[PDB]
Amino acid sequence: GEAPDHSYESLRVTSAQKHVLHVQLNRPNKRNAMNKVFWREMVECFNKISRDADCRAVVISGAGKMFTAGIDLMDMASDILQPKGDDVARISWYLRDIITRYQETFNVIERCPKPVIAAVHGGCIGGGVDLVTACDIRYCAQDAFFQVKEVDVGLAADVGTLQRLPKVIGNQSLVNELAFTARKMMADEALGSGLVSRVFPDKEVMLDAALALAAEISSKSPVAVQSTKVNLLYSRDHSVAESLNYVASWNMSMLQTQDLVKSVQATTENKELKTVTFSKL
Amino acid sequence: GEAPDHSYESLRVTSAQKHVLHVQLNRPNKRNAMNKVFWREMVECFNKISRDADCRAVVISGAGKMFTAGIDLMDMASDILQPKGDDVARISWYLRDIITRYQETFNVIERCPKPVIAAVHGGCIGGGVDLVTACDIRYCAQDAFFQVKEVDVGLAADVGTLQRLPKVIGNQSLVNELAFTARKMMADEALGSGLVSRVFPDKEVMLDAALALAAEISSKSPVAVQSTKVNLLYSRDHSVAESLNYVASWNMSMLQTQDLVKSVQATTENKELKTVTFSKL
Amino acid sequence: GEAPDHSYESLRVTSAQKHVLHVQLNRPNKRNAMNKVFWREMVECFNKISRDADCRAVVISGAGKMFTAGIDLMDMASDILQPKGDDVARISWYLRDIITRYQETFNVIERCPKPVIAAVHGGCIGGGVDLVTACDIRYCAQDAFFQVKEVDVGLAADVGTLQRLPKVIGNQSLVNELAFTARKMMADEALGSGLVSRVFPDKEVMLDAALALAAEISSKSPVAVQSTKVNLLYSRDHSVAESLNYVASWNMSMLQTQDLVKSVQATTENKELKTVTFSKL
Amino acid sequence: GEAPDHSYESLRVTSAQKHVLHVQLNRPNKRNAMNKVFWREMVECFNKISRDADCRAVVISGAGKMFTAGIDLMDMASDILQPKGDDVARISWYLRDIITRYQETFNVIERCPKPVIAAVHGGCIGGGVDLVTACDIRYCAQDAFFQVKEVDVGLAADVGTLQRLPKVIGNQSLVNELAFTARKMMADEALGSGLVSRVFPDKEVMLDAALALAAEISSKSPVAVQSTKVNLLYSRDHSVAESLNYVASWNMSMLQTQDLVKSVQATTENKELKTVTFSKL
Amino acid sequence: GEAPDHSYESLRVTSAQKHVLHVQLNRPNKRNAMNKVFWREMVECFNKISRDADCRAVVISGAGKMFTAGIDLMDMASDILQPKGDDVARISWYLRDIITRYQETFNVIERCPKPVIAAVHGGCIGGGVDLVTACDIRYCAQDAFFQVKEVDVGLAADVGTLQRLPKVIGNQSLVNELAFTARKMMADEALGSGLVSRVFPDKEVMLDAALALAAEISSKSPVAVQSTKVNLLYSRDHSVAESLNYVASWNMSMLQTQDLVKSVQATTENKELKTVTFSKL
Amino acid sequence: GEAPDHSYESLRVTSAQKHVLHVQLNRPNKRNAMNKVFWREMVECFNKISRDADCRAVVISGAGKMFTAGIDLMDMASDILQPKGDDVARISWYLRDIITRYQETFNVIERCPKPVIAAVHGGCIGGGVDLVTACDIRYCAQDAFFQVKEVDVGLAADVGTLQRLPKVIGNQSLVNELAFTARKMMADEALGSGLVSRVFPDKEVMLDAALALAAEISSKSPVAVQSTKVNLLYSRDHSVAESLNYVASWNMSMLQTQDLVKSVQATTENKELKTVTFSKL
Repeated sequence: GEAPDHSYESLRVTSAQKHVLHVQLNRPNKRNAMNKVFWREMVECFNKISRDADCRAVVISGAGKMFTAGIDLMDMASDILQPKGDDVARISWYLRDIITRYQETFNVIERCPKPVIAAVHGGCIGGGVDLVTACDIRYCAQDAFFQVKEVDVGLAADVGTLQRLPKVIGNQSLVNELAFTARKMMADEALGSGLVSRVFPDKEVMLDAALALAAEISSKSPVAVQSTKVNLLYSRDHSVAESLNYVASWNMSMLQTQDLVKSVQATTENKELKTVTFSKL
Repeated sequence: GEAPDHSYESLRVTSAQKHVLHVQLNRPNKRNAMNKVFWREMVECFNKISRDADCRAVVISGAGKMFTAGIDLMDMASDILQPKGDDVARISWYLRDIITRYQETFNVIERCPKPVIAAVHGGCIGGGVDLVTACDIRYCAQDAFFQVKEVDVGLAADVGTLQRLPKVIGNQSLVNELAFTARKMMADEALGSGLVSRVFPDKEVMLDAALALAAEISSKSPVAVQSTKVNLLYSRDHSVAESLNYVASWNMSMLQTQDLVKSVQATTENKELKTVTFSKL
Repeated sequence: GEAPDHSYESLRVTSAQKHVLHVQLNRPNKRNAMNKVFWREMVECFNKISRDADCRAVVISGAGKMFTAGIDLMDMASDILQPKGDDVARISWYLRDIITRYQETFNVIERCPKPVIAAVHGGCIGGGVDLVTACDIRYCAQDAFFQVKEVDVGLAADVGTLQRLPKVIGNQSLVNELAFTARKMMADEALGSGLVSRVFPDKEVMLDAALALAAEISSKSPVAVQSTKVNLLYSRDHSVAESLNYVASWNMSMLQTQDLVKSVQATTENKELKTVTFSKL
Repeated sequence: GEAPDHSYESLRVTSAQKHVLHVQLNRPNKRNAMNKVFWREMVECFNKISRDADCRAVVISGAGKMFTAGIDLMDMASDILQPKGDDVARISWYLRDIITRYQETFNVIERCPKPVIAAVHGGCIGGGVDLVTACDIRYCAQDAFFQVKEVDVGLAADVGTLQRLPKVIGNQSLVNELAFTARKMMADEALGSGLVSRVFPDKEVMLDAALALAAEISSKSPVAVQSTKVNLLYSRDHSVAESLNYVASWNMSMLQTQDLVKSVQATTENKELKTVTFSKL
Repeated sequence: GEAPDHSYESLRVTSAQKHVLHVQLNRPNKRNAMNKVFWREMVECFNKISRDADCRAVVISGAGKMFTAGIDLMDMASDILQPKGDDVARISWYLRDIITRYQETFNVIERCPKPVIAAVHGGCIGGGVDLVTACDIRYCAQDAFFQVKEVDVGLAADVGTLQRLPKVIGNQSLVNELAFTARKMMADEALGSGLVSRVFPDKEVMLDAALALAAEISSKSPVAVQSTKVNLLYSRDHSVAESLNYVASWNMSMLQTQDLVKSVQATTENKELKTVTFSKL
Repeated sequence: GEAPDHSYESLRVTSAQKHVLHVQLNRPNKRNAMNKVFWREMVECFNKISRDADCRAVVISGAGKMFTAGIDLMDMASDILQPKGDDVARISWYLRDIITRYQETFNVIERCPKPVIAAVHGGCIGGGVDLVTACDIRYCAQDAFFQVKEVDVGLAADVGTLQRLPKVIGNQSLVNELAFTARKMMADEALGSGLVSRVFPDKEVMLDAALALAAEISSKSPVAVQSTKVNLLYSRDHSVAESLNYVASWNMSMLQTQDLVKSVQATTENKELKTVTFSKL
């Protein structure tokens, strides 16, 4: 059961439960290696998701043994090792265009108003860290591990690892230790450092709980949920004083909604918020 | 024993020990619900505290079973559900004024140079999170729990939760999980995430230790303590390079104090810093 | 075995293993007290380290019983208690110059492209916190403890503690508790708060593992390692959107390196990255 | 004819024409010297103006020969030359409070959503520059001149001159020349540098044209006019990319207004915008 | 003679001289009114221009009597007056999407590395100001005038006028006067305020000189010209210290170009820079 | 008559009048070409000037026919055309170090608390623009002209032209026109654009008036003058709200000066400020 608007050869988007989309990497044979097709499809996929009014939560998982094997070196070797340009200056313009495009692949996850939940089972190596670091909520199984493979490949992480990983956990000493040595951080250590919110025995239990969390989010008011993410992202990049100003300007319109009337009515009564239906956003 | 300058019908400010003010929410019957009277009194109270030279530490606790029950829906329903304005644009201006005024209620806690210690016993629901997130140091009892009820009510947190909660803990995955689902985070989970500094068996033990901590702060130099908070708050909203510049400009005057002479003299000797008296600030 | 270019009376820089420099505080009799000589030598030392192409990692440890005893009050009393200037305005200019120079002592550690690893054994009091908070990776022994002694001395931390300590750990409640009360935070509590990455039984085991970590960093590509720190530091002071732009402009030149060809060649094969040699940076 | 809500002994607020308030400094004998009474009344006056729905434009002029004679040295000598505080640190806190309060006197002019028009006749010395630099539109007569007298008094401008004057004109070379030498800049030179928008033969012609400009502003949509100032002020303090984001969030509510329907209807027809009436804001 | 890749029904892009593109609004009958087709075509057109290696300069002019008549009210009335959404919150999301898309129309002009020259003849009303304010260099004829019609329509400028107009001229008093009153600013006044660089007797002379300026830009090194615009735009939105850091990171790659060798060789000799050919960028 | 502490082979610093230093480029034969010796001497010179208590104003002029001929291509060709490094990544690090050092040459002019006055006679080509754009006040003769030669050389201005020139004049259209075409802007056009403050018939009259302006600045309070520049520079890089906070923290110490007592005493009386002597700063 597809979207069915979402048809991709490297992703499988299946609508699960209600108002919940399950975006699943669909390259088990290559361990979900991020080839050239993957980068463009993610931008196309999460642009449709943002325009989708029915969708209220997004769950990102992986097929096969592991979540992802990182960047596909074979395809991306040609772009870096054989660039286009007569001299260095022309090559730098060519490379900066490629880097910017690949950064857009993970920006759309952050710019998507719907919450994104990452279900990581098995290894999450290299560029896969950027995939989960852009997600709002991160879950992992017992066998999962996170590795910043970029230094081993020979380049600094330029797709989002060095820009979001220090901003999603507080143990900055660990962040430097991981980035500089490219060592594997197991699930138990990940939970202690706050990279993930919960740890589950295996993929099946993790996936069920991740979808259950998405269903709970979809039950809430879509306006309140979407506005919460926008202000949470804005507050990260700005000071407290500016963020307080921005949320005042943002909420002066979002407060005039029928969701507020119904949610308060349900809250004052004993009815659960799952019963009350909200309009499409 | 009041201030006695602090006389309010929703707050009870009692001077405890020396140079320590115990601001206590005083609506046990309504579970310290934040009605219209509460918002204006907090601004009035913490403005006097800042002007108070004798006060050096502030402890915020609650009366009754729980710390607070969040925003009072009955009083605040009229402002949101029945706004003033001919059309949407006029309503937006009216709502933005209300939001800005309510944000000022918690800003004065942060702008107060004296350190603020939060003693949370029982539930801390909804807007009460903003009350403690603006405090410098957060304590809790074993039965305490923190809940961001705003999404359940039907609106994004626009009084300070989404602006300070991600900036007081590093586990950003938990922050998104709490905000989006509005679930209750118990005391044990709160300590692990760093929202609180200590957990105590009950309110009585927590309150005694909170006042003991405030007494220790009051023993230190008021200039050094007040300057520390100003630079700590400034460093949060600015880069390292700018903050280092600001503290150099800030300390070039605060270093010329008699406290430095006496504190060093006490430190060089065996006398405790509690013995040496400092001038009013 | 000195650098031998690094000859100082308060520091001992010994080249250990390969591409690893072991900068060691060398005043055991005074417990590594930071006198006037220490401040200027650190600036001189880490300026040479940055220009040193062979060096790829830096380890900061201490001699004697403890890592450091903080600022030397006897020498620094004259500067603060007996300043130069006819009136307050002239004194403020004189004091601001002193504060700015002492801040430069710890800035060069952060500005040094080579990673810096701190090995803390015994006490780390007062200004020593700024020494380790500027380091990328912090290790400690079982007996180590970190104390912000500045408030006890009678002044706010103006050399980097209040500016970097909140930005290296997420438990902001603890940061305020430490700064305001100047209490000692033992090694076990430090590990829980994320100030340190690992805790070792004693100095000997901690030092061996710290040098082992530095050797692992030196094995990686110097271009990738140095670029990683620059982007990690930049991402801390800037938003995600700006940092993504900066790394794109930074990596468009650093991608055109022979390290990328060799590291990928080793990664595609079974050869360890320690075998492949990289050019001096 | 007063407001009549605006009753002050140093200001005279007269309602002129319709939706236009004429705030007039009213100390001709002392040449509109800014005594202690003036500073507090301005904050009170422009807080009421912001809450005033009928007012749509504000014109600031002066009585007597000149617009203003700057700060009243006699009253303000006691605050600076005889401060309160045992030592320098206590005095610095006392002085910073005074400086911050006096800055609030001119901030409320900028924070007032209604446009403010400055009509300057005669001298505008010292702190009077901050009064006009906070205004949106500045007019002057032929005999008017602007002088930054702060350096002659012996202090740097700390009430807004050094913070807004470089941001209202582009000739930064002139700004440094004026600030450093405290020379008088006549009206003709002021027009060339862009400090004022127009120059008029005398006060009577300038005042009539200033009120005519305010009447034209009041004819426009109050929502559009008020929103324009908010975005213009925000765009000054922020980058283009952030400002474009903010105006999108601001206008998503202000676009849903009856003013847009009527203004477009008038624009499509031949009716002047002065005929169509708009609701109070 | 088209691009010929640029085929649009509202724009006419003709390749003039060498490495110069002449983008021309092509709706003379409707006075170049910006209908729905115009907004999407501009994004498509300037995306191709950026990817175009041969193009080195861009000239924007208009067909018919006037440069542009602003926004087409008839087409854009449906979007604003008849939005999509059950209540205000849904409408606000719908409107914010529309505003953001229309802002992207003018962002691509700024994000285009090639310099953009605006040739304005006849009126430039309303949204046309955003078109020229995003251009690097602005020219105008004797009969040209610039008007911010947004307030007359009934909304604040949300497409770029209020965000770039204060940042392209220094006379902030005039900017407020223009925005608040929506008056027409003739060419002579525009030159005095610095909105335009030159004024020409008519469109024919202005167009010839604008293309001559573009030819001179195309003669220079494309790497140096493109890099200059990137740093000029970055310096506008950032402080001096950050911009100096960014240009150092930007130029460390762009300095390694064959253009530097040839341009210096030509400069050392008497050969004009027009003779030396540079590689495509 | 030298400093005599300032002894350089590319600069001639002569003490003129009282508290005024006349820094003069001293390479007339090479038209004040900026060779490798020049860059390091400027950093050394303006570091001593900042530490110099007697100096209160600085005047920068040039010897020979013209102010300066820009960067010396012969010496700087080796650094750019023949860099050090095995591959591009090593070269980029080498080039970035060179660019950063050369930027420091002009930063010290801005960081010097004493005001700097530029006296430009004859041509001011290329890097000489950065020399004068870092100065507070710019004067020029009738024959002077300013040219941004960097694009003609083949590189973007990376020493300060693109970072400070847009921030010292408001005519941004002219800035893009100058940078992109590298044309010469004569003195009359420079005055109209606000790059210079005054235009004089020749060097002799310009130099006398520049020294007369410096003498007038030296007559004022050194604390007030130095503080004015610090806040003027800070206000440029920061918003109004932050700058108002910074000046409040800066002036809370600088207000407690004997200069304020004497300057007010002179101002209240008829004595000129030139008579009253102020202490060294």
